[PDB]
Amino acid sequence: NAQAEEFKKYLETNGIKPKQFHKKELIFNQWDPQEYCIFLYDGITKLTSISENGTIMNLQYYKGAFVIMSGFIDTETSVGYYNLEVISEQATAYVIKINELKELLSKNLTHFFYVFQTLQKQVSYSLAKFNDFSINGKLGSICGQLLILTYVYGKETPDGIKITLDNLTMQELGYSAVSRIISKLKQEKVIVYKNSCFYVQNLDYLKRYAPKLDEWFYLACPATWGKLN
Amino acid sequence: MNAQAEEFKKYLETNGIKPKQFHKKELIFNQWDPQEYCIFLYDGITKLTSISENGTIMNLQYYKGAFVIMSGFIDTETSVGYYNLEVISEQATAYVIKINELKELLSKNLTHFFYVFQTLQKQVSYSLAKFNDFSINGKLGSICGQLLILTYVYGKETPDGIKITLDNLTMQELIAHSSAVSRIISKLKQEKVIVYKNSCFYVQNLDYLKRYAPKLDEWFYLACPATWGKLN
Ligand SMILES: CC(C)C[C@H](N)C(=O)O
Ligand code: NA
Ligand code: NA
Repeated sequence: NAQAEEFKKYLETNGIKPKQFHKKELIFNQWDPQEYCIFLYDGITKLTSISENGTIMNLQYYKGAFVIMSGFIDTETSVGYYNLEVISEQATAYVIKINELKELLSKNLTHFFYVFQTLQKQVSYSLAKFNDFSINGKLGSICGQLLILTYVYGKETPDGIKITLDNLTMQELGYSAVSRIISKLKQEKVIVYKNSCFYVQNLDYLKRYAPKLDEWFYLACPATWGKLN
Repeated sequence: MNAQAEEFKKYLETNGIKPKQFHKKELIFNQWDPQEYCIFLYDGITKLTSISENGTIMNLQYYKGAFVIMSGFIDTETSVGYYNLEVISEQATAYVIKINELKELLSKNLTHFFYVFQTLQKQVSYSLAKFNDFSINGKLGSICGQLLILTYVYGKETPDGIKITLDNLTMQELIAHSSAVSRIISKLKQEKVIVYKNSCFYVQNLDYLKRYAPKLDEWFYLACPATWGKLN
């Protein structure tokens, strides 16, 4: 994105430098009282919450470029006890103390608005996920996930749309009640695991069962969406 | 009341924006309008709705004033989704600003920029907590969480329990008339978590709602700690 690149320059102009993280690192954690604004520039992360019994809930995935804020901008207090875990081999992020961010955003409105619109993409993202699940249940949820991977990481090959992610990342994304749906799907030539890649062969099936996430992607990432429509 | 929201209302009126009044079943904005708007919902209760190919109304999200609902992206001014905003309280008051103008107004005053920004932050965290509670407890979590936020916002401690100070019409409305949801609500009533008495509804087992909607309880504690404190 051009808006993302301009934001990166703005931060670096103000002496905020990128930090590199490796897989399994927490860019921020649920036990830290200081809250941060993360500009994830490159890599893939997941937002998790861990309960007192140790169970890890995967709430949301983010890939660069995107913005994730762990505290409220006005109060600087937590928005939820969440971690941001790196699941790609490496990730690059700019890590800004929440108070420090208020100062710099105030001197510039173009860059405020890039972060503002990122929140809007998350709200409508979450609502679309809910809408698709209400209509088509878990199949809808899973189709949406496959759909976004095709749009974001898909590559046209004679064998189909190759999901161009390191194999380790594919495992991190979930690849007994879930097991059966992916089985029916390959059983129906929607996906296949060949040449150590991942291929979608009926993209229309995914659109059918994830219509509102497809619309979300059309409305929020039209340029990406257009690659496969 | 809500001090940060009252200042926003004054800031809008200082810039010449008048409030409009709406009545139940009206759409403040709709999914077919090419122009997108910023809604500052000042008073009343609303729901965000969509329509599928076959004409079924889907209830996606509820909002109550004071709050901000934006139908288009602030930068591109294009739709964030094919949504309608339907009034479900008897009446509602909202300020309706075209999206292109909101950008000017927030740029000239950063206190009020932050008020709208943090409304979005509350939406994001609310949805993640709703998702988390559904993941753990399914649809029971979603309903317990909905009743929990109603209790915190409209509840008043009484000897008969926490009275919900909302008209019974509005309160039954709040997939419409889903068989699955009706049975969950009536089970809570059967177990005396929420009861009908003397024309009002009283939550008598607040702990039960908190147990099954733990992440929305934390969300409310983090987002409105003073209101959370009143009933804890
Ligand atoms: C989405 C929620 C944060 C909004 C809330 N229901 C309100 O109107 O206050
Ligand atoms: Na933190
Ligand atoms: Na519209």
